[PDB]
Amino acid sequence: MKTIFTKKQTEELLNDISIEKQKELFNSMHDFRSQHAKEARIPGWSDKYNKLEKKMLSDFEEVTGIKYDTLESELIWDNLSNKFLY
Ligand SMILES: [Zn+2]
Repeated sequence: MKTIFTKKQTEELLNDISIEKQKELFNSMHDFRSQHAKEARIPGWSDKYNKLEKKMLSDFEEVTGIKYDTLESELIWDNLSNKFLY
């Protein structure tokens, strides 16, 4: 679904935020997404999962200044994962 910012706006933001801050956000997204993959198809959400989720949300807001939402986060993830290698 359409995101709160355009695709072009999101690209241009990621041409402005520093590479080190982008990498920070990539790593916290990567850690969350990996844990989500382990728990996606089974009951419950572990305390570890919740901890990683909360970290990701906090880093998202710190690095981007954008109120967290799942769709704009996805669009940012796709851009970050294209650039960075865990
Ligand atoms: Zn689950």
